[PDB]
Amino acid sequence: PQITLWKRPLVTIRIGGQLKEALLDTGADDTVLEEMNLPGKWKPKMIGGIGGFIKVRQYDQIPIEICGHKAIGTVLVGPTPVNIIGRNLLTQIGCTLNF
Amino acid sequence: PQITLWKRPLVTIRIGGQLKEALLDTGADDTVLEEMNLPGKWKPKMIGGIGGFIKVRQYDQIPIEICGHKAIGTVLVGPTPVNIIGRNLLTQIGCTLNF
Ligand SMILES: COc1ccc(S(=O)(=O)N(CC(C)C)C[C@@H](O)[C@H](Cc2ccccc2)NC(=O)c2cccc(O)c2)cc1
Repeated sequence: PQITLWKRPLVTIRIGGQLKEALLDTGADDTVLEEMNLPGKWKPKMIGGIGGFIKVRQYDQIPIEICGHKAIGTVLVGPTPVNIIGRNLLTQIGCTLNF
Repeated sequence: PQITLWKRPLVTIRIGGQLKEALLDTGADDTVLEEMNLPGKWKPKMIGGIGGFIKVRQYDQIPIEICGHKAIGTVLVGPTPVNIIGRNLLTQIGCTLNF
């Protein structure tokens, strides 16, 4: 598909038995999801943006379905105001910018 | 161009005869540049990102040539971690996400 940018590029993602709306975000190196109690090992991390840093938990090799496309990789979980699909997963679903 | 996402989508912009590097950022509503001088009137504004809220200076109707494509619109100047081109100008240059 082609997604124009008149509005926020929100799409449906699935992680386990949670469907969420998330931004397809070319400005995000990593994928950042709102607080959720995922199973498995994790490591603490700090990530920064406008307004400063937040603390997140880094979970590796997490399968995520994005608009019906399968992805698997690192997801950061913490008190983000919005679910963010970053480049690590955008590449896996074949996403490009075009103009 | 078609821009893949294995690397940050950084592009050269021309703003006021100055060349800068900026990140094409679909997760940003607004275009936010690091501290710089721009001519004309501006308005104080606040914007929120992943880490909280910041104060910026809002300049309206500013020309920017983004990777060879002309835009004229609102530019926010303030303590963003990197220069970002947001949807307000990505739309002007006909940028879409495709997968
Ligand atoms: C290392 O991985 C990451 C590091 C940083 C980020 S990031 O989120 O700070 N961030 C990194 C960049 C700032 C370099 C990604 C952005 O697209 C961010 C996404 C967004 C949207 C709404 C609310 C919060 C955040 N947008 C914004 O900050 C934003 C949102 C709305 C209006 C506005 O003026 C700016 C993401 C991933």
